[PDB]
Amino acid sequence: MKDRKILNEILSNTINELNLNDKKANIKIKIKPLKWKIASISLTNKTIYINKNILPYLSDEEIRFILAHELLHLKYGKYHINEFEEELLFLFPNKEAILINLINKLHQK
Amino acid sequence: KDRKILNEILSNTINELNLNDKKANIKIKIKPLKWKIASISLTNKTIYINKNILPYLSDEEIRFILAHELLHLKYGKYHINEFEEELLFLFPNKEAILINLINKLHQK
Ligand SMILES: [Cl-]
Ligand SMILES: [Zn+2]
Ligand SMILES: [Zn+2]
Repeated sequence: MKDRKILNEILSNTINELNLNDKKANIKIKIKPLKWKIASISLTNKTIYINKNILPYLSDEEIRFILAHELLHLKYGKYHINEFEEELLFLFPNKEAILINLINKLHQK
Repeated sequence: KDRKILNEILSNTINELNLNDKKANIKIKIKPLKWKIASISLTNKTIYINKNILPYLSDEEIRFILAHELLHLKYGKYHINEFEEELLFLFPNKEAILINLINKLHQK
């Protein structure tokens, strides 16, 4: 139902808003069923995999947040440093009070 | 309870969503569904809920899952704008609900 064309548009808009440099900007997105993960990234395949099973629950704004969180790890590394938090709060201002709980709950065991 | 509480939550969500029109036709089945949470057969008015994750669902999580499925009876199989708005009105926190549920199920 949720086509790869809107998904690719959301990814491209989030990369642009985050001003990801040339190599960090070379990322694909693909729909694949996952194992209790909203999203994951294959750093070698240079692909963000969004879970096919939970994709019907996701609004465009929810996808944008999930992709921004993942994309910001490409830019800043594996930790939620101050610059990570600031950039995510700039893209999502009305999420100040829930931001850290959400990003912490997006990491696997 | 457990199966009784699910039936109570289904009946309360149908009423809340104003889908009282042929509530008796709305059925729910517990079946193992791999890594899916739920599905709905619109032609048979049957909701399928994953047996594997059902023990770990809170009343609020069940309510959200069932409301999502029941909204397909009202708007059709596509998540049109009205679907999204209604679900966001009932669950202003639906983004956190889903993220905390997936995290909980992964840990479990
Ligand atoms: Cl089925
Ligand atoms: Zn749906
Ligand atoms: Zn993170």
